[PDB]
Amino acid sequence: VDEANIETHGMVPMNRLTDDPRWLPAMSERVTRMVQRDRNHPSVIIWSLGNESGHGANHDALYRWIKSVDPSRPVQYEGGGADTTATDIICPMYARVDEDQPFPAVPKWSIKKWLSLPGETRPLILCEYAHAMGNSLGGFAKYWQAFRQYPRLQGGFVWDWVDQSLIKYDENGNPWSAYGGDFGDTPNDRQFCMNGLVFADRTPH
Amino acid sequence: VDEANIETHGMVPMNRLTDDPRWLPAMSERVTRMVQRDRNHPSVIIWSLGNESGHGANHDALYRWIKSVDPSRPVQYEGGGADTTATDIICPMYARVDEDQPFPAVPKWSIKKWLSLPGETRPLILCEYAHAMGNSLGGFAKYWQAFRQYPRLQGGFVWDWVDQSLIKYDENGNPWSAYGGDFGDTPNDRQFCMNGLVFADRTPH
Repeated sequence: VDEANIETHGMVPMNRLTDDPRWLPAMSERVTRMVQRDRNHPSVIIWSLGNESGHGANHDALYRWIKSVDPSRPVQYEGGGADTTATDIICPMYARVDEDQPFPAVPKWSIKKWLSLPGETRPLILCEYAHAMGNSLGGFAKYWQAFRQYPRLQGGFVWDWVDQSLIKYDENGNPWSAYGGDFGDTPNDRQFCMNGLVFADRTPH
Repeated sequence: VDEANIETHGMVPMNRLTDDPRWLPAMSERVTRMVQRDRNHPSVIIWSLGNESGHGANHDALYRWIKSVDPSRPVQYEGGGADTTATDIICPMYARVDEDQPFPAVPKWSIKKWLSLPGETRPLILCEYAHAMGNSLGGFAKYWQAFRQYPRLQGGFVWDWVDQSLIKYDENGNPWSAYGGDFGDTPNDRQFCMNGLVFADRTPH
């Protein structure tokens, strides 16, 4: 799944830029250059419009642009609540199997519910699920139970492959794994950089 | 829900008569006379084509006839596997909440699965569910949990209201409740006549 380099996650609201005409040139270049570059790979199955940037008109536009230019692949976008008109696939992040999380504005349904909501005909693939933050993946089996049982639950992507930790050294010259804040970077989000299935040295959790 | 007086349950296969042109006159009269009779009631919400008679061409025809003549109500039919083209409502019998029962030919999906099957857009209402045979209704809460959670699960009908037992008398002139076989009727299906929420005397289980 090949994602455009666009994430405006820290904006308030998230789509402050992606629903703003003036940034559409910037965004368009990011998307269009990506597509032109990777157009010919066979491994690339799905185009993604980016990540967590809310849902704005610029997404709708760029969705359509890709569909126009490369009709051979499907386009995915989770921002806006997984199921806006700028996605071919219902694609949500950390939606639970049997539990609805009715957030104001952008409710996050259970994946089983989501499929059946009046009008939903698309496939559902979990953009991000199962948050592997250290000692985790509890209940992982539930997802795979569901994936096998339901036809339109077509899998998903575990978050994520490898811990984003950095090596620092102690006074003896020994190396150790550093997380947010350990370089004097402040504010930071501490251990949240490490959510891998494998360690940074590619040994496995 | 007003049902036409048609059930060919004991046929082999069940639709032996209902897919046979020559019985279409008989069937049509049953349906059409019913509709003409009860057309004007406000309590009548749904027309039903009958019960457990498989799925044959005669159902398709009669479905259409009703739709033509009384477009103000919806038409329901469970035979054939709850979701044939002769029904406006996915309407199944004893489909379990979270358990698929993949029967040859006419699989009976879990109701949660059923809603989401590629192409299903209709509402789902359980023709018959929760079989109240004596000391029963175990797990009833699961249905109502589901009904409240999913938008297209719109309830169902419990099977059933009152025990079909008959009074017989002993040598002292005392009355007692009789079930299949107690009148010398053989073969019979014994206690299966009693599946009520209330007793035949309308006291409650």
